[PDB]
Amino acid sequence: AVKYYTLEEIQKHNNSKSTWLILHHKVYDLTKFLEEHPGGEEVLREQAGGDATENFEDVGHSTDARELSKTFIIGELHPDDRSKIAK
Ligand code: HEM
Repeated sequence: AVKYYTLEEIQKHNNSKSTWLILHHKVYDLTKFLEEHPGGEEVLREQAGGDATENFEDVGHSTDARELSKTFIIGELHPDDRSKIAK
């Protein structure tokens, strides 16, 4: 069974103590990845707590980066919150 989180829940994880973001409806805990990310901490920091899909896609990310992202998945956006934000 898939763990869901709402937007309101995710929105709280917006700082160094706990940073989550959403990509393509998956929820990622990037708390430790922030200082590993090749693209730096501040671009993650600026989108913390919400959907970052467009920005992730707009800047481009390798296949290797997309495979790496799977390692930080902690759950999925609640179905009733999908109409807000795009997959
Ligand atoms: C869990 C999610 C993420 C993973 C694993 C990840 C991983 C990476 C990796 C491995 C690179 C090096 C280049 C590449 O392989 O394409 C990269 C570069 C970059 N990332 Fe991410 N990234 C993530 C999320 C994001 C997000 C959400 C943003 C923007 C808000 C972002 C912005 C950038 C930028 C600006 C670069 C530099 C592009 C370049 O090399 O020219 N990344 N990322």
